[PDB]
Amino acid sequence: MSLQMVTVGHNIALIQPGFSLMNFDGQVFFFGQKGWPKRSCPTGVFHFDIKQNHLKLKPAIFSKDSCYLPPLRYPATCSYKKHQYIIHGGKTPNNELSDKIYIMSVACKNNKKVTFRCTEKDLVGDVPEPRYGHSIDVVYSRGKSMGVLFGGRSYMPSTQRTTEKWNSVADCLPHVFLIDFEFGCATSYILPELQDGLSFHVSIARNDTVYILGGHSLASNIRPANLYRIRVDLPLGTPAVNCTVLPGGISVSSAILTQTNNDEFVIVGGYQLENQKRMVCSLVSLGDNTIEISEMETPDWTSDIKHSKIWFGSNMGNGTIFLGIPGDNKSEAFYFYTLRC
DNA sequence: GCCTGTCTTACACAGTGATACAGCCCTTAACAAAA
Repeated sequence: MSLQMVTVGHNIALIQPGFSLMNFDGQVFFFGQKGWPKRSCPTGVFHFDIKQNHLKLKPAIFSKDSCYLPPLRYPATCSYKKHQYIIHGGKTPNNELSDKIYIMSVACKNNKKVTFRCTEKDLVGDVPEPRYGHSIDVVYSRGKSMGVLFGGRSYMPSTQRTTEKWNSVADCLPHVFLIDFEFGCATSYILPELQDGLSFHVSIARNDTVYILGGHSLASNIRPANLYRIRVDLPLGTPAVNCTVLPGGISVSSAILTQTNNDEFVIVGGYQLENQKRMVCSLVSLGDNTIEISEMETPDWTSDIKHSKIWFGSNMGNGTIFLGIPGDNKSEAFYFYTLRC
């Protein structure tokens, strides 16, 4: 794992905590810019290309049949296999939470210049309340595909919300949501094993299962060291969901996850306590019914990283993470690194 | 047939202690109006 500093072009201000990166056919893209999109890039979607440790953000265009989704911070994202990206929830530049779900796909790649399709999917049934900091992944069971959504935070319900605490947030009830994108429907499942709310956790999806790692629970103000396996079977039109607690769970919120090889993932970064950062790294190796979490060699962090109180980042896709920390003195607002695996 | 920060001074005015100017109630006698 080699750490490398990155320089940024004129529009560095766009990058903020809560941003996301999506990878299409090796090409990386950036979404969730700070502020509302400007004339320079009306979509809020950017080619995110790092050449010789220099990062350029170049505006990307939408197809004629696209939505223009608002920039979203801490939305739930996953990748769907004809490869597309699912974005659900998040905070908008006006601090509202969206209940909408957007789908990003490549509409046209002409002479290495990508046009995107952003389509909004209506959701009916048990729609999950607007959220941020929650997970969504795709499971495959019995030749059928289903979305699994869990966790996050939201504002108080319209009945109890008051202007003195107008921005107060609470964890959502820990109901797993099965989401059929084909029909646009959502079903909620209460499980006894998920008693507490959880947000900013990590989710790993393999076949018919999603594992839930770390995260932070507001009510207890704990980052629990639990690992949850959630299995989904889809026999015809009657889905079934079952959860199992598995000991050996890491305790981490806001960690970043990257795939280094099939059935092996690396977990880097995050927070172990409010004032402490998780400097260690984990390797997760997947079996068809087993999951293994092993400590790995901690990278050669610089002193700036070691002493930073906050860091934020995203997975670039090619086993490489894009990281960031703030700096004061004279000078830059943010300093960015790329950690390879 | 551009966008959009950064940079640079123009510009007005704030607000200092000093200073110039106007307005203050009188000061001589006498009538006298209200009470």
